[PDB]
Amino acid sequence: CCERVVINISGLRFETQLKTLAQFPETLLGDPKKRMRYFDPLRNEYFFDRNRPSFDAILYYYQSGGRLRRPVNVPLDIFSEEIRFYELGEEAMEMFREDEGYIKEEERPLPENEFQRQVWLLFEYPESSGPARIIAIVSVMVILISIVSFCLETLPIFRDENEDMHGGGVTFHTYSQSTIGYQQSTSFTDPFFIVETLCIIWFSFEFLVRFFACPSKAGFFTNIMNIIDIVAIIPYYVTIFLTESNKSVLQFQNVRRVVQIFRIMRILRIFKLSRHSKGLQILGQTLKASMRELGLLIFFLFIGVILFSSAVYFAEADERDSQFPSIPDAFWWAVVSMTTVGYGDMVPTTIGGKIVGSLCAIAGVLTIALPVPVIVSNFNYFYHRET
Amino acid sequence: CCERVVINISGLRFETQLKTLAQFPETLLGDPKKRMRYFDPLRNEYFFDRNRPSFDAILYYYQSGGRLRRPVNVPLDIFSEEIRFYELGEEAMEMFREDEGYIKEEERPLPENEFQRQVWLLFEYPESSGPARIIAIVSVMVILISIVSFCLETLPIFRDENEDMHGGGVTFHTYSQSTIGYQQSTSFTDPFFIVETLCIIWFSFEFLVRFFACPSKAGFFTNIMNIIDIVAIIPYYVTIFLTESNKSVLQFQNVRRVVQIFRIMRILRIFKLSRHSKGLQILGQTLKASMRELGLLIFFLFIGVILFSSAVYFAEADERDSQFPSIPDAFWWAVVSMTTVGYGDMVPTTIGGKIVGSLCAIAGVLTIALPVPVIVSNFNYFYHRET
Repeated sequence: CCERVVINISGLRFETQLKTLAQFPETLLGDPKKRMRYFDPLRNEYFFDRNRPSFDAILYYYQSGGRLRRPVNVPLDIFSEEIRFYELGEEAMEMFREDEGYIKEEERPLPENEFQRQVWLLFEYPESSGPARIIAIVSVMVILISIVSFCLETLPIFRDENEDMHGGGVTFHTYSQSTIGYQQSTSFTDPFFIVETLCIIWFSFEFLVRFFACPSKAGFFTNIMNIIDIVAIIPYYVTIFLTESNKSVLQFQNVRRVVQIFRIMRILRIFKLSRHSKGLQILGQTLKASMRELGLLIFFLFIGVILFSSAVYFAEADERDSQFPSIPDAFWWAVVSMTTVGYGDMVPTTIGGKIVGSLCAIAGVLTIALPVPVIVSNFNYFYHRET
Repeated sequence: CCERVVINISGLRFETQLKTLAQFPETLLGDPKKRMRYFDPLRNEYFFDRNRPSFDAILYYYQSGGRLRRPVNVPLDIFSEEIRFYELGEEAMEMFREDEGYIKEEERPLPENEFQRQVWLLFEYPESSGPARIIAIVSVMVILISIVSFCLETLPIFRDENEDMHGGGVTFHTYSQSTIGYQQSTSFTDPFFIVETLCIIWFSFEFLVRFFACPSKAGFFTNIMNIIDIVAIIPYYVTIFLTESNKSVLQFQNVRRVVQIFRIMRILRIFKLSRHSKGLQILGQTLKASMRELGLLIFFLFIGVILFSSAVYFAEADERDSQFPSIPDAFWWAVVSMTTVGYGDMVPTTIGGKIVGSLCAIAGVLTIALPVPVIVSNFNYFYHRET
């Protein structure tokens, strides 16, 4: 109880009470059978020829009762080899790394089929083999092929080479060539409509095979990089069900631009690269670690837009020739001028509207730049977090 | 082994076993004949009246077995004079500076001719003499003279004062005055064609003399600042061989704009200043230390371009009067608006196309600024790395 224990770490003395070290009986300093081999009987002390600045954090682990932390001048490779010597446990080591942030609990469980397991690693880890890389090399090239095929449909070398090459009317079958961007047929004479179709065969045979061989079946749809897989393949099928099921009149009066919405939503197939790029996931995590502080930006900009769109609207009010007809006209202008893009479509003209307009140039710097280095410090942190 | 050795560094006492210090027998603490003169027999210790915080890193060099590192509070001038006292070797000093980054292995071997050596330093080091500066003073001025001569060819005080001063047709001899920018002749009445020719005589007599006096002959073309030398002088010769060898008809149908490509590639003669500016090489190294992290920028922008070019194309779709004819038209617009240059050539007009268009102004800040301070921290690091 009152017995004081002198621990000598390479010439540095650390006297402690015996009931402090005996608080933790399974460590090297808590078990008397373990620390028996370090006792110097001529000096009545425990001599450890070990690192010197590491032990003040090891000593205060016992005094505070379990609160250890790394000293500022002791690196992570030196100090982690001291926790393993002093035997502070597998339990107080995990509390140490989480404070540190060296928290990598990734353990890929296989599907357990032993070929359902074996084929799973062929489609989850490119690093297992040469051909494991090849699928990743394929599927990265796959997405690009769809994109160029998607973008070229819009080109007026080819959308002017449509079924309505002159553009006079609108047919129910020409709705696909003008608002779905390809001509669906069992003959499939549309070349892009083939090339569009080819990639979807790859994506499902990625996905469905990845669905049947997943270990976790229920939490499959909480993983975000599986959601993008699903949203990719759908407007393909929405294209076909409009063609296959519908043999009727007056469908455009129900939903026609709703179809044109879907022709956009194809565009988020580009996010499928997230499974392959390490760097794109770091953006995916930086935003995941900034969803409140990003909201500082938008809300500070929403303040900035309204305050100056109005204030320029009334200094540009008394014109018959004003470039600013309303205030939600001037929401376009403010974001052209707080973000300092600056177009020239509409610019203030009056003497007051310039004085208002010039404050808004400064204030957009003072609105973007407040929560930007909040973000970029996270991104820099999440980038090198692999090291 | 069991024996303990007390080392006293200006009143601070470090105790270590004798078999720890005897692990490294050629140092001052490992050789008993060297440390004999520091022994205090009345206290049974080795007394060193030396720096106090330096020795904890010197002591842990012996305990860890060769892992030394500088303490955070001990400067580089103080701590490097302690490694020389404690005699940790020429071998563990080099491992120290590389961790430190004080790695300057530059040793210019001469060409060994003793005048082939001596003239080599006249064209590799401006600091050997006054005239050694003068060649650098000349050649820096040389490059500028070529550039002004290159730019003034394009001027419509002079390209409108061409052989086709009215511009009616195209001759085989007037192709040089209109697509090579000078009139080649043995008379050489074109003044620029002289001035162009004059600089190339300097560049080769730089380069070829630098080629014959190089010590390293095989690795001459791995050094990047020799490649720029080569690519400079070539379209000069491509000009002449087109004039000298060709006496025939119908050569423009084979390659004519390929000649016009070459008239550009003259422009990278400006990189020849890299041999002279210290600062331009720091750019050359910062990019050399960022070729993956720069690829974070382009790939994050390539994502940003495609996503918003499409999303504005469909919100600006249902106009007959739309400024956005296709999506690869709108790649031009996105980079005008993610980089916040902002031109006015084409701007969205619809209510949806502005709401799409205004997100892309914010998101270009959130795409450039993520890997920019990655780069600029390197450039700041490589700038002061000379100190």
